[PDB]
Amino acid sequence: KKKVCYYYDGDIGNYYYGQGHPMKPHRIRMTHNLLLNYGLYRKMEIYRPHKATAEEMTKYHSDEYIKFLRSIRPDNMSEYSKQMQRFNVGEDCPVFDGLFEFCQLSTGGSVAGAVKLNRQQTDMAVNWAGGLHHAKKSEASGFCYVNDIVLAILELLKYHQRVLYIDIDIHHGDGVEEAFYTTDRVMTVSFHKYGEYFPGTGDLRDIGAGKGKYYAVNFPMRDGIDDESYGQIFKPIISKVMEMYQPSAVVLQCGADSLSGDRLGCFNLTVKGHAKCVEVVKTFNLPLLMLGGGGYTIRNVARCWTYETAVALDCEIPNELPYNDYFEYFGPDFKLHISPSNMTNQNTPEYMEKIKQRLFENLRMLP
Amino acid sequence: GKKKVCYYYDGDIGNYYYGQGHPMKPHRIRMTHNLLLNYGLYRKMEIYRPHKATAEEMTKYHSDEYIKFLRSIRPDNMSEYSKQMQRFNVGEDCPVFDGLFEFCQLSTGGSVAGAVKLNRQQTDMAVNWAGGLHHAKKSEASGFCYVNDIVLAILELLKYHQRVLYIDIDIHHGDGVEEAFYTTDRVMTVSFHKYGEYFPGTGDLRDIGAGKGKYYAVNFPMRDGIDDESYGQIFKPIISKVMEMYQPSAVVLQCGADSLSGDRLGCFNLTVKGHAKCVEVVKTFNLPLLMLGGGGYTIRNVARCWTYETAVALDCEIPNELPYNDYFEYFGPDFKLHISPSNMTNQNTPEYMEKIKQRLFENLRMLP
Amino acid sequence: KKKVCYYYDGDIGNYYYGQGHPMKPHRIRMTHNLLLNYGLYRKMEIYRPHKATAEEMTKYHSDEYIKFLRSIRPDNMSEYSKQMQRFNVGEDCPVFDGLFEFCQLSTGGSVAGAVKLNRQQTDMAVNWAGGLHHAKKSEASGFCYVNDIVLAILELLKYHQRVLYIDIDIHHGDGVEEAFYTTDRVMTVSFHKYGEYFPGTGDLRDIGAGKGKYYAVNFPMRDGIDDESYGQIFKPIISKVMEMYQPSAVVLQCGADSLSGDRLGCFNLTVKGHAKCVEVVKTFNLPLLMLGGGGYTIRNVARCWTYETAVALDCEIPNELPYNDYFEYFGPDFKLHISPSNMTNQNTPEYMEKIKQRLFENLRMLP
Ligand SMILES: [Ca+2]
Ligand SMILES: [Ca+2]
Ligand SMILES: [Ca+2]
Ligand SMILES: [Ca+2]
Ligand SMILES: [Ca+2]
Ligand SMILES: [Ca+2]
Ligand SMILES: [Zn+2]
Ligand SMILES: [Zn+2]
Ligand SMILES: [Zn+2]
Repeated sequence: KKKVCYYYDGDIGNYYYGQGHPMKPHRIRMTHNLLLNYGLYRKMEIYRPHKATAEEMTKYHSDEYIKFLRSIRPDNMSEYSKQMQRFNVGEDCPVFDGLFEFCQLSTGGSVAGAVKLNRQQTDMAVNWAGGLHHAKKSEASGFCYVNDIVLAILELLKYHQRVLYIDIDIHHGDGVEEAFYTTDRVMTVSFHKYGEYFPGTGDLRDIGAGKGKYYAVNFPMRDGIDDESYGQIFKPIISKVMEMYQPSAVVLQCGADSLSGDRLGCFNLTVKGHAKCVEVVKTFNLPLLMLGGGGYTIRNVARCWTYETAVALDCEIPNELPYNDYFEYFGPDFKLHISPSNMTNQNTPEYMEKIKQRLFENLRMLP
Repeated sequence: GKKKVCYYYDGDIGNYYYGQGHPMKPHRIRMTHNLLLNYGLYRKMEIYRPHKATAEEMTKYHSDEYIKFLRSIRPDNMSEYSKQMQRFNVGEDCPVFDGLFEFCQLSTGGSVAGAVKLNRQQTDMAVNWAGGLHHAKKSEASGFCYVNDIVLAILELLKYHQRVLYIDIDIHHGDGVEEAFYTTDRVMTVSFHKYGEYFPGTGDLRDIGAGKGKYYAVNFPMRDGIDDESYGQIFKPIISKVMEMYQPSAVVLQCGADSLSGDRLGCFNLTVKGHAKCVEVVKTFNLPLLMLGGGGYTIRNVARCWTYETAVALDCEIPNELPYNDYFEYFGPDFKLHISPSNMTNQNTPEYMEKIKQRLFENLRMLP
Repeated sequence: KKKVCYYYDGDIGNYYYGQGHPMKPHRIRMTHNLLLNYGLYRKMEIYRPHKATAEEMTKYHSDEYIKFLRSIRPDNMSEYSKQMQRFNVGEDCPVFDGLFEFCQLSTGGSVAGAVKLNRQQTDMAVNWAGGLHHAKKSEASGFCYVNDIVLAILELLKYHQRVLYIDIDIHHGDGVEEAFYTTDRVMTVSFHKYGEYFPGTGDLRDIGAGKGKYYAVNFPMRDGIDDESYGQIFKPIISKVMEMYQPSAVVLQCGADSLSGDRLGCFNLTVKGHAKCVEVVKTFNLPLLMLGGGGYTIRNVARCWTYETAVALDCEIPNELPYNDYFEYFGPDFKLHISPSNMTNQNTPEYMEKIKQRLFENLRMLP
């Protein structure tokens, strides 16, 4: 069947955002340990990504911002207060030990993955430490400092005329959208919570500009969407995008903060419902880069990305979790799949149908 | 909802003549007025005649020596003032004409009277199309402008308002206003203008203010041929962010019509609807607003533009079919209010516009 | 630090070859404006070239040809139809307004630079308006009218016994190679596309004649050479030449039509890979005259010669372009450095090594 390359650096789990910060890079090491215990390592090639250089990052980001990220340290923040304000670093995007190397490792895997797809050495590349969709050319945002997605897409664009980016993180992928907002060579499609919610962008009316008009697609949702409502909008929209846009490569950001029970998210998807998106994208048989993203209930991120790796591999894995280094975290059930909550779905059928119809109208405006 | 609008007009303004072949025609203000009367917009607004601003008023900004020269110089005594004419940059672009000082007094009186009415909360909006003379400097004429009514009106506003936002959509850089306020944070100046080998030569986006004023000057340099779509996609986002970060309590909008398609001196491609979208954007913030004229050299389009911007200020839909008026033949061959863009190339790519916007947003982050 | 002087005349960008003609002197004005906005003027001496006189030009070119260039105008062309034919002016080398002054300004910067180098007033001289390597003794060729390189080298040869000429334009530098083909006082080294390509000369087997046998070196290449491949043969070739020939002055023609994406060329070098050539030549610490040459995607010509000027000054400059008078021409990315394309490199590793080995054989035949 299909070949799968997978990127993991065993140091990624050691980076620490600071006491009380919801972002926990350990979740990637948990993910990896669970998947190795299911035996999915016998079925894919595992590579340690090279660290992305600062020069590689300045393909998109400004030199002064990258020089700042490379220079700032917890003990020198006082000498950089004007730069912190300029680049939005210090609060929600804190300065921690090893910040710059954390950026190099996350970016390294995404770019390596793109390179391996360009060379046709693989069908699918996976980098769960990637997916940092909020970072901007000269600004950190939303816990993200360097936009690994944009840099991987710039690499795909050397060999692919049209690239399709799909984003199922609960948040609008605003950094990626902004990077490509005036081009038709990248189509961005984001499903997200919208309305008094971070980052504030991703309105139905934001459809791109210039040559990029109609090549940005946003599906704004309210709280509580569930597996059935979501899957009934995802498949028809992505089907129509594939038909109208005909991309030659696809990048899928699989942020797990859209899962029921997420610490910061308000959606009601299960692991099966989230992974249904992966299965759908796979049926189009295009070179695929699968990336991580948000996810704050870390036992549920590990289950989500494990199951999505198995989907990538076309492997049915048992519901009963194998023994692993983090086994106790998954109690008291020790199952792979999760139950939705009883939260109210605030997306009415009329609302969902009205949005879908507008997006179909916009997709009909493509060449 | 709908605002009180006070409108300033002196029926004498149209008689001032810059001289043979000079492209500034104050007659365009009389055309604008006549067109708006004929659409019936006078029923909806209060029409006031500006006072003649005095030397006391003008020297709140300009030098006593400059304003004394302006009060003294005449076509008949020019030959005695050859030296001073050089010093104050009067005599070529900024000619000596009969009634020069009175034209300055009338232009200025409407802007300053409007600022007073706003300060007193007697109106939500004040309009002076004879104003907007943004190039004049503290001791020098420039770019057809002699007295900076804008700087004087902003000084009047600053008596009651801690922060004033100035927005300039004339095709030229609003350099006299920027220079006056370059070292203060109490006026933020935002100019969109053609930049590169074009008058007055200033307004690089790297000019951002200085001292307490650093970050409170915003310049958006553009190339030839900009059109409604391109302009409208950067103006609303920049103005929204400026409003968010600076939180002004009054606004002054210079609406120079030399940014329209077909302008004799300008090289942009905006329609009357594209230019007026700026007024509509600024209005949505519901702040006391002084709307001023500025350049504009194809006079039939100037009258169209300012008539429509008045109707916008009034929330009043006017028909595209122009009513009969005293200047009706100047609006041929179509006799419509709206204009079409030309086929000129837009040298401002959508990437260039987003890139400049992104660079100015980085500077707006530096506001406290 | 080695001293750099740089020549530019502000009128150069106004000369126009005519509608549809690919050579655009405006590229020189774009280059100048980018390096002014990078701040590099602070670090070099900038001079306006003199207009070279007919006396200077006839140090090489025939009196009759220079007299014709001085005379010919769009409004008297009808009267000169036979001379146009004889001197090959009027087609790919059009008659245009101010032709002769264009020639004078380009030549004046190269000869003036060589005079500064001979007087030991500078270590490096740069003239991006120069590098017109196809012009012949009595005829125009390849958009070139007056061979400023040959005249500069004749200036250098007043003070220097041996001068090395290196040419990294994609075309063989035939006018220079021909001028010196029978002398050992100039060694000419050209790397160029060869095989049914302009100007048709520059075979590996063309090695000089008479006293100049072995003092012409040609490295013929195929489409798609990349930075990796070019740099692996340029350094060893140039090092061996320097060891065996021991020049006391170097002239480097930096034609940018060897860059990826050129409108007329077929190579895949980036600005970094092209500028590595300048870095290598600089390590020998010889008086160096750096000249322009072809280049037809003018945004990338401006990037390349700006970055090469920075290299001459030993100054790294940021990838983020500064605002400048032509900033819109550098979209969509507004970065200094460019990416290679996915074009196939037709130069195999074995081909490169085999040709390298053949040239190393010829080089071993020097004293
Ligand atoms: Ca999303
Ligand atoms: Ca797009
Ligand atoms: Ca302006
Ligand atoms: Ca200011
Ligand atoms: Ca060559
Ligand atoms: Ca020789
Ligand atoms: Zn998220
Ligand atoms: Zn103007
Ligand atoms: Zn060439």
